[PDB]
Amino acid sequence: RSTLVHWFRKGLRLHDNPALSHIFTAANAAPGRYFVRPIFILDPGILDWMQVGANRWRFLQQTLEDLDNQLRKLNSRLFVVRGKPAEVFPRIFKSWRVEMLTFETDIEPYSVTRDAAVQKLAKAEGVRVETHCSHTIYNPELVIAKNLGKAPITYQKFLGIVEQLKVPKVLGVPEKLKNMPTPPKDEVEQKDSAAYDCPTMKQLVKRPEELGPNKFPGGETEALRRMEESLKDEIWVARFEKPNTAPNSLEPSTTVLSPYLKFGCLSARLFNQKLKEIIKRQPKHSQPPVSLIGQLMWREFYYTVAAAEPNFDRMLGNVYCMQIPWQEHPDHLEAWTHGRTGYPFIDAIMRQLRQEGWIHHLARHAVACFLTRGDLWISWEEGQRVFEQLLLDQDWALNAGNWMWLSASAFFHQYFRVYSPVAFGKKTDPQGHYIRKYVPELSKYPAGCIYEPWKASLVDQRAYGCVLGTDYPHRIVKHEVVHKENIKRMGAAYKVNREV
Ligand SMILES: Cc1cc2nc3c(=O)[nH]c(=O)nc-3n(C[C@H](O)[C@H](O)[C@H](O)COP(=O)(O)OP(=O)(O)OC[C@H]3O[C@@H](n4cnc5c(N)ncnc54)[C@H](O)[C@@H]3O)c2cc1C
Repeated sequence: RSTLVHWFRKGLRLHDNPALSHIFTAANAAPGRYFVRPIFILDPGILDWMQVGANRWRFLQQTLEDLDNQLRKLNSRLFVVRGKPAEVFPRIFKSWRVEMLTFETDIEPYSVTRDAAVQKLAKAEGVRVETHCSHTIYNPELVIAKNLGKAPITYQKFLGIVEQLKVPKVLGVPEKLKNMPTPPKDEVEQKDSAAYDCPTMKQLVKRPEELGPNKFPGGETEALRRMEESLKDEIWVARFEKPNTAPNSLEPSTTVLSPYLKFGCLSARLFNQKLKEIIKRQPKHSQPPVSLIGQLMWREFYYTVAAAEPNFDRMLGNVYCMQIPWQEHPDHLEAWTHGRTGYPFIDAIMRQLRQEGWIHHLARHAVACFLTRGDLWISWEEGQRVFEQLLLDQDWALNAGNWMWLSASAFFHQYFRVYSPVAFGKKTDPQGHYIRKYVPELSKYPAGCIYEPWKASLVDQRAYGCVLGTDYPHRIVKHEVVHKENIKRMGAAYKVNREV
């Protein structure tokens, strides 16, 4: 008796999972011949390549637990194997007598490298590998091919290409396993009945004092519930315009499906279908790029450019990226990182990020503009790294793609348009309710100066119980001065990149 193995990495769902469904149908179409091991490998190597904050660890813990629970309802279970794939797979290929290995493809460089080696090993041991592109709606390889070898670098061109592509068929959940016994304990399982159990919170989250509120629980089950909840107002869905949603509403102004789509607890292809059904029902609706389908296409767009550039997350050796002289300033980077810049709007956002792990799209605009071309002149690679740690929806391609945009390094080139850290939030939150929440030490400043507390006289600062320089920092820079200087810096950079 040989085993069929589905390998989870992303695609942490049961629904719309061709690679997992295939394993399950195979076992039921040939009962008595196959054991079924759906695994997730706790890979220590990813930590040398990416940073993970406490809140995102918790999300994953919650995801794996839900995935295990959902697998049990199909007479299976999640096997969480600790260890490196390069050492894990030779062992289990033998100990398990693995006939077939399936998994969802991924375009990230670490994934590509790791997957190539696993496929070299699988080819040696005579293991059949079947891969599926289901993490995105479109296959970046096919998009690039259709565009004659190059990723479209504008959204409109990208849209014109995928319009001509076949939308894939969205699968349901696999059928339950018919008459399958529990796989026999292997070398590891016999010395430890729990060697493959889902990790506890204690095991994954080493810094639990950094956990913020539990608002967006992980797992395919919460993902589908949140999707259904977001689709209940079909008018809000059909008339969604992303630029008109607020960054600083106390309640999220968008769906906050990003963490779910990032881990694949929600199939983007299912989400897209559910959106097409509402658009069809609602004749007055928005169109890309501002619509919600448009939002999913921004995801697809950035996955496609990133599939073409292994260096997508850095400035050097990145085909798309303007080379800019970003300066090193540790102290300003620390202040930004910890929301101690002295600009209440920026600080409020960066504290919401660190506490909760999600901030609105245009709040990320604000704080990223400030770090890079706006104000501090600090490389976008540094904002990407802080974002990588803190974001529940951390996504190699989406994080890099949007930082290059916000920094006018690629895709976006109108660097003369600069967000004001004082003015930008006022449009949607003139009372500063968002600042009061996330910068509580300013909670007693009236609207007139809560965005600019340095316009309050010292006497009033003592009356509101927050003296700048003691209870809340002074501005680490003066926006009105640095942003003008930075525009000239950006113009010089653009000139140099144009002549090379
Ligand atoms: C500096 C910066 C960094 C970012 N880093 C990430 C990141 O690491 N991971 C991430 O998922 N998004 C990232 N984004 C894009 C965007 O901010 C988030 O996708 C969005 O805030 C998620 O909230 P939502 O799910 O309510 O979005 P909605 O507006 O509800 O959109 C639904 C989905 O569409 C996709 N989407 C929406 N906007 C974008 C966009 N601009 N680019 C790409 N896909 C988009 C996401 O999958 C999102 O879940 C970043 C943007 C900026 C400016």
